[PDB]
Amino acid sequence: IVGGTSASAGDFPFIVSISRNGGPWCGGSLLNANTVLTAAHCVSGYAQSGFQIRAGSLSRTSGGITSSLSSVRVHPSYSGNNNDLAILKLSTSIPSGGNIGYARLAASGSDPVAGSSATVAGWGATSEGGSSTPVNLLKVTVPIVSRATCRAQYGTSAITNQMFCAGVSSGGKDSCQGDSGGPIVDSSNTLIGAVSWGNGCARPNYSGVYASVGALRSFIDTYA
Repeated sequence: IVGGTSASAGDFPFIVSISRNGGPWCGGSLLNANTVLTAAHCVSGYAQSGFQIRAGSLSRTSGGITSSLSSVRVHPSYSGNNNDLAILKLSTSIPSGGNIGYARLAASGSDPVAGSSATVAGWGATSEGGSSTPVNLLKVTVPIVSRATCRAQYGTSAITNQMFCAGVSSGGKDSCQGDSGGPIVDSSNTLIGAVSWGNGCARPNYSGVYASVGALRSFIDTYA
């Protein structure tokens, strides 16, 4: 996360850190006791045995509850950067209680409103090309960027209705490498997307691109 601040215990009760080959890799959201929502690009085609999920901790290396994966369901039309969602089934159930809770999803057909505030969290880089990965969770608040402005930045066909954008025109606040799959929530803490892609991190006039839960609810509901 670029230009963020440390998350407080219980900020994101549903966030999970996803390690791969024992190293930092992605973020995710706990939907219920055995299901995690992440970005398809975090898991598509990789050996599932390499992954571990950690819930109930601000730290990606210790505390909370861990689980291996039982199965992975990547959106069937995942291609390029589009439809970048995957559902993970956990071999260890994670009960709600304490600092663990399940996400509340945006409504089917909802589209985040340009200008509204959204908060993204993760354990990713704190600068584009940055080396170090935080051990403790970071968060950042950015406004939603209209799809029109976003298409202005990336191209009309690069930004689909299965994506939404967020960022500051001047840059400096964004999701970065290792934040992929993690949550983006609205002002009410409703899960509206998953960190997906962008051009570098926190660049002026290059918004962060998020997989849209509202537009992909049929996929999510089929497998949650």
